[PDB]
Amino acid sequence: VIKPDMKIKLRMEGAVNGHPFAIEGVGLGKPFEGKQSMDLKVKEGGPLPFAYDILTTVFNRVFAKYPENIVDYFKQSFPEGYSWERSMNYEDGGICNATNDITLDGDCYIYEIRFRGTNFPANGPVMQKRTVKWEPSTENLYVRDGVLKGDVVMALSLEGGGHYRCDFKTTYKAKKVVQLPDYHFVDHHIEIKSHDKDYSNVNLHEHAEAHS
Amino acid sequence: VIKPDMKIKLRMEGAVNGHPFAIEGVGLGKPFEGKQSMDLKVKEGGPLPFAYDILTTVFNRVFAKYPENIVDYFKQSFPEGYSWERSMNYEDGGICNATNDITLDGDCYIYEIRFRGTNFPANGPVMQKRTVKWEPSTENLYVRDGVLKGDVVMALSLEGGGHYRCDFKTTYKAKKVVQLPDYHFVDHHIEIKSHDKDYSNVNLHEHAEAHS
Repeated sequence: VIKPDMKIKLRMEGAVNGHPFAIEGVGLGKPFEGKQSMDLKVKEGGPLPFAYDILTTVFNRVFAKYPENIVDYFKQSFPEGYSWERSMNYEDGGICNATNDITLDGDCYIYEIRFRGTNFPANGPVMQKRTVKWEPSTENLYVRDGVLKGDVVMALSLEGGGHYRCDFKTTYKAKKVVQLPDYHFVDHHIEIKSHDKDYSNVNLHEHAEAHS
Repeated sequence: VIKPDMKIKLRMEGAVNGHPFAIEGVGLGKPFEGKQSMDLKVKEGGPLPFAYDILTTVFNRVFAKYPENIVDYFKQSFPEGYSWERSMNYEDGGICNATNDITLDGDCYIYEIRFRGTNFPANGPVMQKRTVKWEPSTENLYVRDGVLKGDVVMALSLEGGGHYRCDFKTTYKAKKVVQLPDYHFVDHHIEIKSHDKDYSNVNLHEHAEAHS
């Protein structure tokens, strides 16, 4: 079912520290090349009063270059698809949780996303848009209880150097039964290439490769 | 000061779940190639009644292949050296803590190591030597408060497949003032190549490369 050039459509609904918001987005990528890009416009809750960066990792590992010798959990799950659930555990106590349900409408991936975050201090980097980018990461994927877990060490670089540590725990549930892979890694680079003054419109990229 | 072929000597003193023990070791490696190996004999507390694997990551990132474009925190710190301190946070509640003070006696690294672990359940993988190996990892190193932090997602593979998650947090303190590097990664493979029946004698390897 997977095609070399696939499309993306997505709505996210959420709220951070009590501020509700909604974001929709459109994009494209190459599942076999692990690269993807998308435009995202804030449709409600604009202007967002928190660092947009906390959102970007939520905006589909079908977009990761898997090699011949490693089992592709995600590409196997289609056309029915898969969901995932992720805790995001920033070191200043702030906590984000998010789910995405992913279905395939022909040649276009549809993401359904609920997002919610809280307990971010008012002086903190998230509440004062002092975050710059996500450093690159290496996700560690392993099987548990017949689903696939992905934990990863994440860091936001901040204004003035320095870094803001966040701990990711993801669980991926294929809707149908697919073949399960051994412990492996997925390299990530995630970038906001372009964006308008208050992040209403945002151009987001992520490049990703699997290995062992 | 660093030489292409350097030697290693080490004593570890510790105790896990109340069982005291002592281990000494001798070895060699190539600091610029990131590879190293050592023989380790249990000198006290034999036979150990817990998975030896919890120890191996404690048995010197001077042994990591750093490239030209990345600042080598560790190789800079010599001949005076550096210490490090690490929490090790196994998901079944068991907790290991360890420090190593590293000095250079001519052409031979000397490790001074205190080790201590507790709260491992009796039915658990550590207490029933059901651990097999450490999966490979990618350490994420970043500067904080003028020292160097290294956090990494770690997993033990178990008997019957499955994996046993542990969270590493390390702090590295150069004894003298050295130049500090940007956020980067260090790939690790760590293996027990050979060992006798009850791990009194153990041949330990680790291969490691830095990048960005």
